[PDB]
Amino acid sequence: ENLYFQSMLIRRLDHIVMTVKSIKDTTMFYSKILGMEVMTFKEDRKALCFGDQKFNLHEVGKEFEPKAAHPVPGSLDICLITEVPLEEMIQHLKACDVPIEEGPVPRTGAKGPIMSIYFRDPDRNLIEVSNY
Amino acid sequence: IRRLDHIVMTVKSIKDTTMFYSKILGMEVMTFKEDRKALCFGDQKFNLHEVGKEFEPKAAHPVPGSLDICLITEVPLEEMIQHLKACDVPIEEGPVPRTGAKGPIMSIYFRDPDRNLIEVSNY
Repeated sequence: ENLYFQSMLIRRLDHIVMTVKSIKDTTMFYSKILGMEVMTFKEDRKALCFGDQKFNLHEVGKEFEPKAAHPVPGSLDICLITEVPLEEMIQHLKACDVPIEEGPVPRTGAKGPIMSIYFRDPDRNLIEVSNY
Repeated sequence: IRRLDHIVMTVKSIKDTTMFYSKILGMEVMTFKEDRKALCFGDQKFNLHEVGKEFEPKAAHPVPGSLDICLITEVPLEEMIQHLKACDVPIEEGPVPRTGAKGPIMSIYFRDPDRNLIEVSNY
């Protein structure tokens, strides 16, 4: 009954907690490479904002509770949609000397087929940047 | 303009994970590329892979239980709590006031089968 109700109620990701070796290195990378906004909250916390979502950052050895059972840097494999044409994103990554691991390639998005490029962040998380 | 589309979740058992997310959060179990499985919950999804089965490109460390995520629902948190209690899913924390990307949120926390931390919230 409640299973059925939840099946028809839309849900959305608000944020994810990313565990990193260095918050300084990660904030520098996401601000320069993807234009994410570096924000400070609760006086001692950092986040990367984009659109209506964010990444909360935890630094290895400085994690806040509660957290993932296994906070591991480099365990994330995420796909970000951008309205920026993928060709312009490729030009941007080449300019910033960020190697493109794969792409442009066709992939499956949540809402249908997407075009994607892949690259690594400082912790070797896999970042997929895509267009619908 | 940038938005999260999907995340890859590494799991011990696709059967256990799909049953949990379908029952507890009403996620749709979908099959794509003949054998691949995903959990669809709105405009986003979780792609699933069993431990050691995913091919490159993948995360440097595909680890079960490494996720710590927050999902917004329009379902009142009190109704969510009653659903988890009925399904015998322990609520680790909540309802508590927390910080969302767009402002304050009300949250509950619980573990999935791989002990990922799942925060379910309301704006």
